[PDB]
Amino acid sequence: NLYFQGADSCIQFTRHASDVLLNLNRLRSRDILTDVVIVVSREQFRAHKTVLMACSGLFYSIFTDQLKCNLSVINLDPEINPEGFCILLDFMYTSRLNLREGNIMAVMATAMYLQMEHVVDTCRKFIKASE
Ligand SMILES: Nc1ncnc(Nc2ccccc2)n1
Repeated sequence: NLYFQGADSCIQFTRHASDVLLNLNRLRSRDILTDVVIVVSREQFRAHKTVLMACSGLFYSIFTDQLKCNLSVINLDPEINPEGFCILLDFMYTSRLNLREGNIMAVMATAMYLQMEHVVDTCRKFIKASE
């Protein structure tokens, strides 16, 4: 699965980016090279800082701060919904957002807190649709 693109007809691999995420998610599943624990409502989630900061303005802020980037444990606001966070973390590693009637408000609040603008805009659009 490859194709050509641009002024220099460079070869692009269609599945490369998704294959990288698949492999990063496999690392996460096996706890390989995870370098941070996120604590949400007394539940712990192991992850890779680079993936978190690639997806979230809040994590980008934290992990580019000279002081804060040395923490191996990051606590979130205790009002954040841990399912909401799990849904968003899974999205970071898969591109798949498991949005449902019963979780959309929690997901949207969590995505606001995490500064995940495209997810927030998507939640808003689904909410507007059901008004
Ligand atoms: N997480 C994960 N799982 C499986 N394989 C890899 N990387 C890899 C292994 C062999 C050849 C090419 C890539 N990463």
